[PDB]
Amino acid sequence: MGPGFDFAQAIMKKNTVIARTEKGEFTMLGVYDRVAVIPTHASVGEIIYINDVETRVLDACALRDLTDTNLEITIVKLDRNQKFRDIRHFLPRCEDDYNDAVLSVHTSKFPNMYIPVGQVTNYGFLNLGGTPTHRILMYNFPTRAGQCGGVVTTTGKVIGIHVGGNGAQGFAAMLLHSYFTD
Ligand SMILES: COc1ccc(C2=CCNCC2)cc1
Repeated sequence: MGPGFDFAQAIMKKNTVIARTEKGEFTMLGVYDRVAVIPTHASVGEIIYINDVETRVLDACALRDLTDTNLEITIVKLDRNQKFRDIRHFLPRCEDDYNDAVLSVHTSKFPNMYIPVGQVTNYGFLNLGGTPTHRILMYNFPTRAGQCGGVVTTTGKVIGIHVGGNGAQGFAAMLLHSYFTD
């Protein structure tokens, strides 16, 4: 509908795949080369389905901060014959608040879904499903099951991936440029 949805659509059309684990279908963001991200609660194993194709996992790392606190991001390297468009220059360098964000989802159940979530707060600490979690972004939209892995963007920035909700608010794990240096 407008330039927010334009940037979101550009990311979804080239830099997302549908990931399936034993815990469900997730929106998965490809960041560069064969490296993608997914919420840690997806429980990635040695094998994952990517757009319904059986795919070997070459590496999977559940990130924690230097307090040894959960970040709810898993970085996955996929054994596939192609590379993602490099979108690392759209990642923020520092923790921040944002205006006018879009949450975008693409699964079998919710294809081509875009949600204007509005203002995003650097919330920080969250007890997420019983697990102390840091670097959480919060938005005042009543997000429901099926939206985990959803990409949070502003115009020109990919800022997070959706990891939970409380029925009234939705929560995303930050993406930082420093997670994807090689
Ligand atoms: C490293 O694994 C990859 C990389 C890219 C893809 C994509 C397929 C179609 N649309 C673009 C993204 C799939 C798997």
